[PDB]
Amino acid sequence: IPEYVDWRQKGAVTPVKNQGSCGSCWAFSAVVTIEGIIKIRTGNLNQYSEQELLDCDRRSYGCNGGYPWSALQLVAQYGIHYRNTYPYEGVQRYCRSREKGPYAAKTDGVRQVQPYNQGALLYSIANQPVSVVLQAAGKDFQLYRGGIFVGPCGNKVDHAVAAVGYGPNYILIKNSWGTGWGENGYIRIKRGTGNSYGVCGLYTSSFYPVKN
Repeated sequence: IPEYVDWRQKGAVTPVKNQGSCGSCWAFSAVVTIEGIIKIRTGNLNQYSEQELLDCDRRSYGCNGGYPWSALQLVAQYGIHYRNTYPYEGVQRYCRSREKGPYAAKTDGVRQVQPYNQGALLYSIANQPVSVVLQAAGKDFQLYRGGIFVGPCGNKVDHAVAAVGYGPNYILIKNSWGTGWGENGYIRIKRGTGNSYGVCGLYTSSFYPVKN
């Protein structure tokens, strides 16, 4: 369980993206999750469509609300297309999955990490990236243009992102905003403080598919 875990230089995460004026956090976080695992075994890095997840997942409320843990489940159940055969537009619409044709990616299950346990988060993040939530409605996290976020912030979780590494002290997160935020679309939050919930409630509820 290395002292350092970066999947970027591991060839697991692709360039950064933006959800835009679309409250669709959840589908983006997922595509990165599934994505990671998909490349971890096969040795093939891919960019899947979040747009599809939006238009297809009726359980989620597309362009403004969702469950990073429906998306995944969805995929495993059905599947998910490339981000070319289903590029992101930013507006929820009619499911094209079927109309689009044969799927391209399809997992083999979804599991959740025991909330409120850093030790647990890491491990999984060590075996493969994960979808995690937190407080973004933040007025500080909103302004982050590079650094180690300690706060201030709260325990009112409401935005989903992704963890793509950690250090002895900083946890790495991929944001669904442009590369005109944090440190090039990236933000480092601090771990090991005692805060069980985890600063910004980053330890509330996390997840991930399964792959054979």
